Amino acid sequence: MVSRDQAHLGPKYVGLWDFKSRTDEELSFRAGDVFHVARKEEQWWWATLLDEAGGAVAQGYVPHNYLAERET
Repeated sequence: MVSRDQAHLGPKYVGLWDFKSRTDEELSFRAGDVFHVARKEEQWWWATLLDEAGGAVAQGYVPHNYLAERET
């Protein structure tokens, strides 16, 4: 989805290595899915797995070493 207006920065993120967890510390989703960061910490990064419609679904936090940003 191309964005004509760029008033708010914050592209989608992808990179779960097809890892499915059950705890909150980890995200229960596979790679290929796009997500956005809810909180940026110096230690760990917060991510939220949203459905194809964009509605939030999964919640958790993981290091950038796991998921990589996907600039437009």
